[PDB]
Amino acid sequence: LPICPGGAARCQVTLRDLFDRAVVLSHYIHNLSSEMFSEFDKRYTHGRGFITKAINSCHTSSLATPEDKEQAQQMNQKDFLSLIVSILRSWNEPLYHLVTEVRGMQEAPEAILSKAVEIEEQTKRLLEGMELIVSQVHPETKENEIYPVWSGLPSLQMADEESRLSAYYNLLHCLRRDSHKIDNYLKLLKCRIIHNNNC
Repeated sequence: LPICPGGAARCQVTLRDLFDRAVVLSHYIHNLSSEMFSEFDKRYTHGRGFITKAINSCHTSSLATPEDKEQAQQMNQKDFLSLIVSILRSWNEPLYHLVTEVRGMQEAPEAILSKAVEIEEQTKRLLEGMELIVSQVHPETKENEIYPVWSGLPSLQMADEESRLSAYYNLLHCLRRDSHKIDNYLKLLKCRIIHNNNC
């Protein structure tokens, strides 16, 4: 039978194809959060002396994510698919503010904005790759897209460089580690998604 009868805008998609793109797409955000934050850390917090505190609030940490690889094996449930959606959506808002404040930042107008505008867009792409993957791996899932909330950056007019820096230091830094976590799950899921030998 024809792969795509006539011409459907939706047409059919191979779970492996989108999953493979979603697995690699997660690495792209890693570079964005890594370089986008590093360009900021070395620009506004260049050896500031106060950003050396081990700070990793990570609002998504509250999500029921796997504590370690051993627990992830113990999980083996739809929670993995739900956790990815919660993490990617949780950063959809925080990235919006980073782009708005950076857009008006004379010190960071297009430099950091270039990564901030593309980092918020790729994060949503993983969402679609995941929503079809979760809907294909677990057809029972009707529409699961619950994510944490946001309680940081109460006011973005903080002109203080030391205070405002914390505003993005907490977000951009956790944005990187979390982007890796979202990327890590696609790698583990690959083991039972396309090839038994992987991860």
